[PDB]
Amino acid sequence: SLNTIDIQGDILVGMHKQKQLFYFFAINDPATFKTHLASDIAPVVASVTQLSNVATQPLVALNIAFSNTGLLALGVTDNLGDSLFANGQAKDATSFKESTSSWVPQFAGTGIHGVIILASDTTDLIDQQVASIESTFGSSISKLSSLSASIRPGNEAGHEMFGFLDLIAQPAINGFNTPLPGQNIVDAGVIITGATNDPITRPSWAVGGSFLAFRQLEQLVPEFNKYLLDNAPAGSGSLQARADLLGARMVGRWKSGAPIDLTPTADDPALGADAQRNNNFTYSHAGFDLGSDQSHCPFSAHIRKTRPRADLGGSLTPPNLSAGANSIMRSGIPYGPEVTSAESASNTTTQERGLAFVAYQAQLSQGFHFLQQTSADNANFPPGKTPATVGLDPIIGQNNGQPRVVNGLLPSNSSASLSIPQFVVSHGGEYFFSPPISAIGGRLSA
Ligand code: HEM
Repeated sequence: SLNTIDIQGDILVGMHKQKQLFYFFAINDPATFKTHLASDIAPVVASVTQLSNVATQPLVALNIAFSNTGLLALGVTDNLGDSLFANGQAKDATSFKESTSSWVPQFAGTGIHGVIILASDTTDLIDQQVASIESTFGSSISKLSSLSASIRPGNEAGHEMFGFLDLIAQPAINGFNTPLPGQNIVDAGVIITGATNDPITRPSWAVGGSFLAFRQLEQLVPEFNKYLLDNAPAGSGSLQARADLLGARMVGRWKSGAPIDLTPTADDPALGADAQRNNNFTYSHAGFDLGSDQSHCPFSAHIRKTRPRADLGGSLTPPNLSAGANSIMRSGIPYGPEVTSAESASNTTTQERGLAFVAYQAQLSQGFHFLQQTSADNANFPPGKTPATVGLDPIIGQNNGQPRVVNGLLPSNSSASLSIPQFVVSHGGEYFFSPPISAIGGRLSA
């Protein structure tokens, strides 16, 4: 059975707070650090059970995860069963056709030992917790870098910086979640190390944890907006409506959350808002060839790249259950200032904003790394299409800084190709292990 009292809350349900801070640290003195890990951190680590009850939301929700070098620092030399985690994300950068030369320097190495995720409805409360941690740990912990993040304001709450409603679609864990129409249903061990049908043997103390892939992804919002206007397909509606259609073709959903597969020519804001309906699709349509039909949703659309559904086989009617092992739980949150008037007017980014991307999975090679390398960056994925060259994911696909060729986006002609500049720019990140809560004051403090 899944022991959710022992699982850190961000993994399965998110922090449920307006503000987050990602505090990236080194461990200078493992003896003193361990003492305070047990006494000061472990008691305030928020569990899935705690965060799932409206009566037990803490003022500051706190989670903590460790990199490979952070575990080594703590004298933990165990094999957690994940080569990508052990090697660190910087060594993995080439797999995604990017260079660490573009990264925040602190990420371009393995000096980061962990991340504390602090979440609260105000930054003042976060800052107070940080001050407390720095006081009680002294120099045994040291801040290397940090990133502040926030839910976006007003009617954009829950939307990412490009304006799209986010975190709609997640895997349902069999026995834990009540599945929604269309939602994939997966074994707990796809997300939680050592849980049901995780095929990789783990250290005993690590059962109930998950690997956290962190990415600092800058978004070029004015540039994206202008691109859509400049490349809007011809049609009867306003120019902006036609630009909106192109954006929806790139993401696979309208900004409202309505999936284009179910409403291919216009938004349906009521559909987007309804969790019982907004995921109820497989990409299959009777009387259309799945291998060639891009009239409902392009093969290159972001969500189709990241959850192929019927493109990888399985049921043509909902729920499609394909590629469960390639599922990730997402807890990303936007960062940076809102787009200013001047930036919008000049169509030019002058301040850094984007997504503090957080993905959880039990195997990095099957989750984040797979989705980036085998799908988003792969012009021939999904397989079996006609024509075969799908092109890259227009949102996250990478090709060493060059414009991405993306096919199928234009409804009038599925063979029409666009060469699209990057609108998402990686500043790097790291792979961490979020341990079960018992390990925090247990093995890791021993
Ligand atoms: C700044 C970068 C990104 C932006 C703006 C973005 C935006 C979005 C949006 C708007 C959706 C639709 C909402 C939803 O279906 O929940 C979505 C879905 C999703 N994204 Fe991204 N995303 C980004 C990065 C990534 C990365 C790096 C990955 C993985 C390598 C990823 C994986 C997914 C997955 C798995 C889904 C759900 C697919 C499904 O289950 O149908 N995203 N994203």
